[PDB]
Amino acid sequence: MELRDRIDFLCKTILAIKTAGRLVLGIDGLSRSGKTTLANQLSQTLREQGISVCVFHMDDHIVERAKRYHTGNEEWFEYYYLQWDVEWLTHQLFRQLKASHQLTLPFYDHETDTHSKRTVYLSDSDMIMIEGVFLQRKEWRPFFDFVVYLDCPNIQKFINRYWKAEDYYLETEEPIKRADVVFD
Ligand SMILES: [Ca+2]
Repeated sequence: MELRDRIDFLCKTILAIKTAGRLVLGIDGLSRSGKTTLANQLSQTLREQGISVCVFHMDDHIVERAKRYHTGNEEWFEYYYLQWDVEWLTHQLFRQLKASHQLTLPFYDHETDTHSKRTVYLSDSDMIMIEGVFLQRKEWRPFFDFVVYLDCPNIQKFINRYWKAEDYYLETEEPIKRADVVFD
């Protein structure tokens, strides 16, 4: 259609990047921007081009409700700073992307609000693709070779948690300016 052509163009762009070992790609975008769908379709297209791709979804690696809700802090702060154990992920995931053979991480089950340890093999992957919100925070940035920012255009609660956190991210980290490519 049209989105199909854009995804193909992104794939072409990615296949043109100079590689030196595993290529770490990031798909950064706000909540409900289609990042997850883009990541899956893109990885699929790459595999058909002969590229072995390992995919990570950051929403799988958040903390339990008790640690990101009713903490007493404003919701934007809970969402941006507490929802992810940034330091643990830096140590156990991001720093390991380039050379680790495999990773065993706690995967969050949103329905049961529990975690289970599952293993992901990196082994001979040609590329590692990570999609999620706030991917370009200072702690994780150094570990991405290429980042695409997906730019997309009760209410009070949504504003409190999502809108304010997003505004904080945009103003403090300038993800749109930092991105290697902006998928509009
Ligand atoms: Ca393999």
